[PDB]
Amino acid sequence: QGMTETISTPAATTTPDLADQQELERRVAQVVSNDPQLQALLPDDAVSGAVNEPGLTLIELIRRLLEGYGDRPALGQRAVELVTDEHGATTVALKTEFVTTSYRELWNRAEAIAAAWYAQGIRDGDFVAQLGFTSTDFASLDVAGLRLGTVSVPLQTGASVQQRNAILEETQPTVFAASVEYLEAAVDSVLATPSVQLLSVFDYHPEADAHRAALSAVRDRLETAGRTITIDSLGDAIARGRELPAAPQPSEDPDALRLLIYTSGSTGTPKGAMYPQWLVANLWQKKWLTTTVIPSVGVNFMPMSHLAGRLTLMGTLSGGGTAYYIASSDLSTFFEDIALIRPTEVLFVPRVVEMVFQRYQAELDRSLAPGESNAEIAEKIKVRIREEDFGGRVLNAGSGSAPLSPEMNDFMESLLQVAMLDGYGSTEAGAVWRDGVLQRPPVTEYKLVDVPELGYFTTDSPHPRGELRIKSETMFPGYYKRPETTADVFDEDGFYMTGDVVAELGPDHLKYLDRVKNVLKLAQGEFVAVSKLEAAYTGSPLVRQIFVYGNSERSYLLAVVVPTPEALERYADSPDALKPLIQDSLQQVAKGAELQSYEIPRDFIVETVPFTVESGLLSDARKLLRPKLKEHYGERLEALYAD
Ligand SMILES: Nc1ncnc2c1ncn2[C@@H]1O[C@H](COP(=O)(O)O)[C@@H](O)[C@H]1O
Ligand SMILES: [Cl-]
Ligand SMILES: [Cl-]
Repeated sequence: QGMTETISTPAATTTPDLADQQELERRVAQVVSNDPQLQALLPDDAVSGAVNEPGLTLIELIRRLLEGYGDRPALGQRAVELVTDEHGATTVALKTEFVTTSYRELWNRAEAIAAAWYAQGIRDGDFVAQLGFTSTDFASLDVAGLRLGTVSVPLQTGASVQQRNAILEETQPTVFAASVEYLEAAVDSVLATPSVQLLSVFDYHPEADAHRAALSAVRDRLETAGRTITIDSLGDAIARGRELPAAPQPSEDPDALRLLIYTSGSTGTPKGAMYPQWLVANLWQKKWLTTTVIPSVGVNFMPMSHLAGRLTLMGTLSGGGTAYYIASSDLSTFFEDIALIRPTEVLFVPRVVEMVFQRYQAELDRSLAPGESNAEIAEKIKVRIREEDFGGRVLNAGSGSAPLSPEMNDFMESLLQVAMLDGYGSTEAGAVWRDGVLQRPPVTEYKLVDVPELGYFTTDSPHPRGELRIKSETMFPGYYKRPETTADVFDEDGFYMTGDVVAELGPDHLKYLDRVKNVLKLAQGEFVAVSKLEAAYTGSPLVRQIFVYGNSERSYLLAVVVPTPEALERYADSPDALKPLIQDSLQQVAKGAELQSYEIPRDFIVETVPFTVESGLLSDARKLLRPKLKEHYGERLEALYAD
C-alpha cells in the first residue's frame, strides 16, 4: 500500500502540518511549566519500546505497560465518605477530591482477581458478563480478563431484559460481574442463566446500608432459587487473591477471543463484534489520532460497553497518562468532576458537546446586561467555562461516534482554544479518519458505492457521493456466532460496507453525510439527512434534544422537540407561547445553515421528558435509537400528519 501512494496522497493520512503546531508545542510547554502534576506524566519512551516489541503476547505487553509505569497514577476516582446520620443510617457521599490507583496497583489487582477467580473454577476461555458503567473496578475486571484469558462481555445497561438474557444464553458465561447500581438487573439475568457459577459485585461499599441491603437481597433471591453460586465482592476477591496461587498464563494465540462489543442495526437485534487478542492490543498500543505528545490527564465518561469508553481509557494508559472517571452514569456530576480533574485531553461525543453549548447558552441568558453586548458577555463566559469548568489545561480535544455540526465545531474551538479533531470510525473497522482524512494505517483501501434510491452517485457534482466501503488492518474478524450476518456486511470484493453515506472532497478526503438508513425521501423526490438536521436544530437555545421524523408519503418533516428546562420554566405560565417560538427558532436555524425549505419541520410534539439511555431511546453512546423513537412516538406523529 506504500506502492499505491501518489503525489495526491494527503500527508494528513500521516502527519498534521501547519506553522502553529510549533505554537501548540509551545502552548503545551507553557501549561507544563507551571504544573508539577503534568511534568511527571509525559510518556516514557523506554516503556513504549518495551510495549511495542514485536511478537509479544497481549498479556506480556500489558504487563510491560503496567509494570513499566510503576507507581505512576493510572486511574483517578472520586473519594467517598461514609456518612452516618443521627439515626444510625449510613450513606456513601462523594468528596470534593479524587484519589488514584497506580499502574502497578492496577496490575496487582488484575492478577489477584485472576487468582481468586481461578481458585473458584473460572478458566481461560470462559465468557464473563460485566454490567456497570465505567470505573476503576471495571478497569480492574478488564485487565483481569486479559490475565485469565476470559472473554469480557460488557453489557449495555439500557438494553432490554429479553435481549440481555439472549446474549447470556448465547455466551453461557461462568461469571457475572455487576456494580451495585445494577445488582437487581444482574440477579434477574443470573437466575435466567444457569451457567453462571460466580456473581462478582463491584463499585461496592458494604458499610453503606443501601449497598449492604442490595447484597442481602441478592443472596436471598439466589438461595430461594436453590442456586449453587458464589456471591463475592470484588474487594474481597482482590484481598484473598493476593495470597492465592497465580492463575495459569492465558492462551497465546493472537486470534483468541478477549472481548465482545455489542452493536445494533436497524433491526434492533444486537450482535457481538469479536475482539481477539491482536485487536484488543491495538487499543492499548495506539491512541486514536494523536495531535502531538502531551501529558495526558483524560476523562472517562463513556461506558465500557462502548468502544469510545475504551478509547479514552486505554488511550490514556497507553502513553503513561492518568485517566479520571466521571462519578455519575447519567453525567449529572460531569462539570463538577471535570473542574476537579482539569484534563489535558477530552474525547467528546456530540451529545456532550451539545450539553456544554447549552450550559453556555443558559449562563449567557442569565448574564444579559445593558452595558455590554451579548458577544462581550459571551466571551467572558467562554473564558470562565474554559478556565473554571474545564480546568484551564485542555490541550487536545476532539469528537466522534456521531456527526458534529460546523457550528458546534466552531463553538468548541472558540471555547477551548484548541483544534477540535473529528474522529470517524466504528466498532467494526476501528479508526478510519481524522478531520476527513483517511488514516493510513490502518486503512488500506476505500471506495464509494452508488445508492441510487437515495440519489447518491459517484458522478455527483460538486462531490462524488455514495456508501463508504473500506479495507483496514484493524477490521474486526466478524460478529460472534453470526457468520451469515458477517458475510452480509462484506461485499463481493471483500470491502466492509460501513452503512455510512459520504462525499469525496478529494483523494483520501471525505465528508460524512448520514447513515444510509437515516436518509429520508420526501414525497416530491427530495432526500433529507436527518442527523444533520438534528445537529443543527439542537443548537437553538430553546431546544435541548430533537428527533426529526418523516413519511415518504408526505411533502414535509415533523419532529419531537425536548425544550431546555430554562425554556419550559420561562413559559410555564404562558403554555400556548412556547411552541410558536420553537417553530420560529427552527426557521432561523435553517436560514443560517442555508437549509432548504423542505428541511424545516413544519410541526412537532413538545416532549418535557428528555430521552435517556435508561429508557432505551438513546444508545450507550447517547445517539438516538431511531427504531425505539419511532416505536414510541410514531402513532402521535402520524396522527399529527393525518389531522
Ligand atoms: N466522527 C464521526 N462522525 C460522524 N459520524 C460518526 C463518527 N463516528 C462514528 N460515526 C457513526 O457511528 C457509527 C459507528 O457506531 P458504533 O459501531 O456503534 O460505534 C459509524 O458508522 C457512523 O455512522
Ligand atoms: Cl427490545
Ligand atoms: Cl448584543
